[PDB]
Amino acid sequence: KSVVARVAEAYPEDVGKRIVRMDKYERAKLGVSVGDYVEVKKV
Amino acid sequence: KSVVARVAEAYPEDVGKRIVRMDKYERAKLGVSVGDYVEVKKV
Repeated sequence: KSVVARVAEAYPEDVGKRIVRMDKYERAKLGVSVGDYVEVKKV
Repeated sequence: KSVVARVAEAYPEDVGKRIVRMDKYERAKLGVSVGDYVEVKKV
């Protein structure tokens, strides 16, 4: 399973926290939950 | 090139826009810019 998404700038208070904000639609495609780890690659 | 990140919930106004908010540190590991497309997989 994978999903493609468009990169957008982080929220300032998120900078340096190694998170990726993804909504429930992208998470459902992946079968991931908030707090899970994902691998991100360039397309 | 790839990078691992922890999934976090989207900003409400981002819901349904197929974006992933990633900061300049994660983008630099990937060599991506804002507006580029990435593939996300579960770890």
